[PDB]
Amino acid sequence: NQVPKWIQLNNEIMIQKDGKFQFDKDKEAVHSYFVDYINQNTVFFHNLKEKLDYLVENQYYEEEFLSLYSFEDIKEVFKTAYAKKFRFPSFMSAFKFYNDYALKTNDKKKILERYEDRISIVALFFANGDTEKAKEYVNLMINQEYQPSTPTFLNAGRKLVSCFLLEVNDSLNDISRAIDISMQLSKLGGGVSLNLSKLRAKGEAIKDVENATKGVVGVMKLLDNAFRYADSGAAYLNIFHRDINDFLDTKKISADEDVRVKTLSIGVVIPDKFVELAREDKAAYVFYPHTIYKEYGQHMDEMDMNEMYDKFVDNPRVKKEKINPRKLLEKLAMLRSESGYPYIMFQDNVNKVHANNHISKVKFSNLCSEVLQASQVSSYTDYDEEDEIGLDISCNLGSLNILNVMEHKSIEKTVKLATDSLTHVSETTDIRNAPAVRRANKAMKSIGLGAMNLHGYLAQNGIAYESPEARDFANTFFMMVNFYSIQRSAEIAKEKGETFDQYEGSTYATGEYFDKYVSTDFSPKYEKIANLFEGMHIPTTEDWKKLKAFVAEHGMYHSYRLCIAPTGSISYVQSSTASVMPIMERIEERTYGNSKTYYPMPGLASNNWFFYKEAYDMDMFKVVDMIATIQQHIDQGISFTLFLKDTMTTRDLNRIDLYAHHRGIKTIYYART
Amino acid sequence: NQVPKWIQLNNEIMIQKDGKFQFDKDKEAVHSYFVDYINQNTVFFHNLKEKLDYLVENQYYEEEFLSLYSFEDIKEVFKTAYAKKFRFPSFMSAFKFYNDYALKTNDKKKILERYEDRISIVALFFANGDTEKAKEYVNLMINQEYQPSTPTFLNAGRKLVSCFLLEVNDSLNDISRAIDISMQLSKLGGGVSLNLSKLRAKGEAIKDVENATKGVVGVMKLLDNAFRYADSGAAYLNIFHRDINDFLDTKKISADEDVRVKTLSIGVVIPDKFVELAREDKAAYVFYPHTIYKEYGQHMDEMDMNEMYDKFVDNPRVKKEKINPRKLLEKLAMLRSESGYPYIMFQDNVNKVHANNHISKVKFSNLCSEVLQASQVSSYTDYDEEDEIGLDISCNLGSLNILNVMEHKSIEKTVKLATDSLTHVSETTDIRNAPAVRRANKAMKSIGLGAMNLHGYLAQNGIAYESPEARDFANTFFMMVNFYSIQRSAEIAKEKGETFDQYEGSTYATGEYFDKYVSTDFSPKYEKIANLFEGMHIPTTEDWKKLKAFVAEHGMYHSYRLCIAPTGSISYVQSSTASVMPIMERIEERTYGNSKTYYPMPGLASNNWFFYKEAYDMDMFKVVDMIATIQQHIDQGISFTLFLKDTMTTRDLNRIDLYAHHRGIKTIYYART
Ligand SMILES: Nc1ncnc2c1ncn2[C@H]1C[C@H](O)[C@@H](COP(=O)(O)OP(=O)(O)OP(=O)(O)O)O1
Ligand SMILES: Nc1ncnc2c1ncn2[C@H]1C[C@H](O)[C@@H](COP(=O)(O)OP(=O)(O)OP(=O)(O)O)O1
Ligand SMILES: Nc1ncnc2c1ncn2[C@H]1C[C@H](O)[C@@H](COP(=O)(O)OP(=O)(O)OP(=O)(O)O)O1
Ligand SMILES: Nc1ncnc2c1ncn2[C@H]1C[C@H](O)[C@@H](COP(=O)(O)OP(=O)(O)OP(=O)(O)O)O1
Repeated sequence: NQVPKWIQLNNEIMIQKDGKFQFDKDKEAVHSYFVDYINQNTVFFHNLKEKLDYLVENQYYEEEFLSLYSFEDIKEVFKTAYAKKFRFPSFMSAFKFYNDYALKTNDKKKILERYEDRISIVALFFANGDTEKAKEYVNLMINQEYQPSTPTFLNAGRKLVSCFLLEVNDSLNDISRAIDISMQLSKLGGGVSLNLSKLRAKGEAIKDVENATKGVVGVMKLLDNAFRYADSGAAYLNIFHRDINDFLDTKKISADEDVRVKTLSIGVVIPDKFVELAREDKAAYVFYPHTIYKEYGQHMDEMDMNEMYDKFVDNPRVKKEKINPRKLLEKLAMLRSESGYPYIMFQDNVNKVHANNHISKVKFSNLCSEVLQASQVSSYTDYDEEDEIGLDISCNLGSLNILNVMEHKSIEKTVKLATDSLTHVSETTDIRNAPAVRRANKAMKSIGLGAMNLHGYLAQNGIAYESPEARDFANTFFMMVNFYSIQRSAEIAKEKGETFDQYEGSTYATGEYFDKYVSTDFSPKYEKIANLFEGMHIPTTEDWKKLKAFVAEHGMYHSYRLCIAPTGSISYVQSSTASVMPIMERIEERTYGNSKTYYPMPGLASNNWFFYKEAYDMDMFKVVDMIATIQQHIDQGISFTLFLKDTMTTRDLNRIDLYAHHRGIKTIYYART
Repeated sequence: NQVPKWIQLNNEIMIQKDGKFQFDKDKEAVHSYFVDYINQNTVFFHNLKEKLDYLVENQYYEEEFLSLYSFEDIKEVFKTAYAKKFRFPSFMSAFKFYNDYALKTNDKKKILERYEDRISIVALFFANGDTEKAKEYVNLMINQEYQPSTPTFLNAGRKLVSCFLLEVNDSLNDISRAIDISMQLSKLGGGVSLNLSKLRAKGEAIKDVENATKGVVGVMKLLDNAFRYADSGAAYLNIFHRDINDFLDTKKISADEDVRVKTLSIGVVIPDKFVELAREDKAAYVFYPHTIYKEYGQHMDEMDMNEMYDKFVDNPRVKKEKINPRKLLEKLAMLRSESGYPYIMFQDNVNKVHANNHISKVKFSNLCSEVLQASQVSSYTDYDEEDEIGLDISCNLGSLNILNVMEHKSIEKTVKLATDSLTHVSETTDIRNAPAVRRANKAMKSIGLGAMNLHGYLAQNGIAYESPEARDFANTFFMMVNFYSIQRSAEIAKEKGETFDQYEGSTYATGEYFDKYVSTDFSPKYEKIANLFEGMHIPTTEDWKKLKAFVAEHGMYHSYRLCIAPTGSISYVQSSTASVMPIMERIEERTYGNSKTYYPMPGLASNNWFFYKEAYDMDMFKVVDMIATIQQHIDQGISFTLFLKDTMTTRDLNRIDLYAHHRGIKTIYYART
């Protein structure tokens, strides 16, 4: 029943040594725990050969790509990994890896993989034939310069994507098909979310008899019950609906029998017409999209509301409903101050930067609230009858370290290796239930790249998070990685000799995304910011001009390359801080079980004490200015989590919303307290 | 609560497959148990260096002789051991080694040493400076051609002898000193036994007042109580004592309050005078050794009974006691049929072959009943007063395989390596409580060498144990190992340039032990026996003549070289049968715990089924003839365990005793039932 030594060492960290903390007690809490637990619970082997034979015979890996190398090359990459002798600085480093991310035994009572082993296997999977590229993947990974996504780093050749975005058409067979597809993907752990802007409203005529539609809320109840059969999902709605108030009745603070959501996150996508109508404080008009489909031929989200609003107003066919949009703004701010629900997307601001607007307009995002692509709704008829194959969205993840890239300065080769690995993931992944997402991943070849450790690295350098220096740092750095990513995508579309589909209507084929970058040089205007960027060439606008000429020469390979997700589940094993969102506490405190670990921030001392600020005590306006500074280079959206408190008010949240709509911010996340 | 797989596989061995047993179910009972238990409970290491650093820092070994080699040489002998990849054929092989003989952790919940590791460490300890000799020790050990003794193989350089033989003088200070010395050695696990032939009888005058001695039985009670303070011991008595009947009252079948022995084994050493007096069926005379000491000046066992018996008879000074020795023979046979107690030694028959009879006569042996050397009783006065340092006996152990030597045919180099290792053990061992045994081990330099797997190897070749072929086999083989052992001892006394002490009065300095061997060639008289010995030169009498000339040239190093002990505790890990005693069962059956292992004999099939006979169904006369055939080459005694039954009678046991006295048999062991 006795607490072991390393847990007591972690308890000893919080002992006030002259007003500070016993940080080095972590290390023994590392070092004893390696000795007393890790090295005493590992399965013994006599060599590498019998170890690999045990891995083969005990049915733990796909043996094919493992047999794409010799045993000597496998031992070479293993010796290369073990030549690091990686010394974990954090208790949570080993305390999450060998606890969760490491592949253990079948009874899960001993250790199988080491920290080098999983990384080397993932490197052999990413390289898939080459030994030296796998060693480069190791050097990108064993120095923690890159970290792949959670199922990607988890089940590389074992027994894959957490981003899925679909639509729904207005037929019962479509409803059953979508229910089936969500149940198919729910067992695979992928993040599946949708949007319901193409369904008929409550109390409408179902094709023969008047006043027959039970409403969308029954379908939401059905999907909420359907998600109770697996381990989660989400759905959206365009704002100009009569049941949009009922869309606010979903996440009601009085949890009803008739409305009881537990899994489906909601998010209201607001075009500029609604903030236009609420800004003038004039009464607005939502409509019936089935009457719109019966009158004009298309759904309401098929057309822009700013054009066709008065065209719906004067036309007597589509039935009206008149409300106050300012009261809806008040109730939205009220629900956001209650919880932080729902999400808000400025889809016109998304299309204001969207390169593939020639295909469609983005009208929704994921649960991770980051991916913004084009889409097409399918249509499913009966079983004997033939159906349709629309367009879908699937964007893989995987982050890098700002700190390790900025210290090791292999940034272009980092872009090379990360792009090749994400290309390999997009190539290998296949879906055999809904062929629409299969066709979409086959057609778009879309990837998503992000990064972490912004506040911890820059605050570790002695730079405030609320500095314009850090904003210019993000500006120049993401200009450089934008240069390298577009350079790599154009090189890859050259080397393949082939680009993604509908590349010609995008801004890359016309060079319009580079039109911002052929002028307006984002060279560092601050001295410490430039000195951090010293040691490497900063690409100017002429480099962007040659990049534009090379893109117009061949083409670009990925319709999207970048997304930013809250990838906080891997910061501990990356021995690093979170993503570009600033930290909340200098010391995380957890009760693991029968214990209290006290994990401080990595690099926490008294010099960066006030550089490691608190998220409850920051100006959010400088944060969204930084968000816009980063969004100057990101194609897709960024999951900006709002860091708020309980004492704030709804009208200041409204001012934040007007400020973000003024900044052209794409999406927002659930708020803090 | 479920029985694991390998135990069920061992249970599957006894399943009657067409009247036989499922022998190969052992192997999976090996092989799964290696997989499911052994390789899952070993402490992980990254290399050899950190493993040795853990062994150093965790205080597991004497680091000095380990630092007498480079890390590369240690890795060379480790690679040499692991290049064997020794495949255990028996369940009891791993089931005793990694259970008991392997050094485990401090909490004893994981494995530290491997099967190669302990052997290689023992080899480095035996070599103590040389790498190649340690590899030769490995090849002698990893092929199971030699096995050292239990503490020697156990604690080689860790945190030593099981043979100790002392005497007692007739003073209270001597009694307290001997009690102290036995208590000193009892905590060290050594086998300590004594003899009480120099104490005054019961009811005698203690130096001033008549009828004051409480008797020897109180001292035996005291030693029995004293052995209750540690984890065992023994004591003897010469037969011509008045309390010798009381010596039979010790192991009384009615366990008394007043006599309650639980640890002290007894054994009556019978000279030829007693079998002379019992043979003629005439009344015999025991005496009072204190009156003998007061009259003639010496104890009774100082002089021969055959000479001085009538000189004690006609002298009126020494008080007589007249008994029937045939009734004592009857009661001795009765107690031997009850249990098997006590032991019987024909000390005149021992001195009939004893080379160092110029020193003294052997009057006692150990609990292992094998070692027969010369001795001198000490005398201890008061604490301020000065004492005496007599002579003692300490003979180390360690056996070899008849099977592996007879198959690998490195018999002379086996003698070389075994003699050098036993020399190293005798050099390193030191005692710091009783300096008499320290002086005795420093002076005699006496070793003991034995062997095992006689019945199993020869019966595995298709030879009956009750054959004269096997007797001639033992004759020729032990002639050859006698040749090689005397050759090695003479070579060693040449290389040192120095022999043991009082070598000149021994028969080796006069060549009288070779006088039996300069004639009477022990070449094999049987064809299969010779064909087993074919492939190597058999030394004739001329080789013994050159050996005699080389011994007379320099000298011999060890006063004794050979002893045979029941070393059955290591046959399982040696994957072999017992010593030269024949087997009792073809299949040992044990209930380990919550289980029933069924370990057959190694090599048990239907062809050697009737070669693997049963010890209850053999002629003991052929066995003692084989014993005499072996004793034709052994210097010391051999622990011949009597294999008897319940249905036999005491008079046949008497005929066995007369037959063994006719054969010149030195000692006998406790009998079977
Ligand atoms: N931070 C850590 N990261 C990885 N392994 C560790 C860490 N801390 C302790 N250990 C491991 C390595 C060893 O197997 C054991 C502790 O030995 P350690 O001294 O840390 O390594 P080492 O063997 O390279 O150095 P040394 O030769 O001084 O013992 O547990
Ligand atoms: N009995 C019903 N109760 C509730 N909803 C129904 C019922 N029958 C059909 N629906 C729902 C599910 C459909 O998405 C929606 C439209 O009805 P359905 O007849 O299936 O579409 P449809 O393809 O034949 O053409 P239309 O859109 O004109 O109705 O109403
Ligand atoms: N009799 C045995 N003696 C020693 N080790 C054994 C024995 N039986 C099984 N094992 C050990 C060796 C391995 O670590 C594991 C079982 O693998 P095993 O097949 O026996 O050895 P191996 O690796 O040399 O052959 P293979 O390449 O065919 O697997 O447990
Ligand atoms: N009070 C006693 N009770 C029992 N035994 C005793 C007693 N005193 C002495 N002894 C025993 C232990 C001795 O071994 C033995 C001889 O007595 P002790 O006086 O100690 O010997 P000693 O060396 O003085 O010469 P001696 O042999 O003539 O007696 O008798």
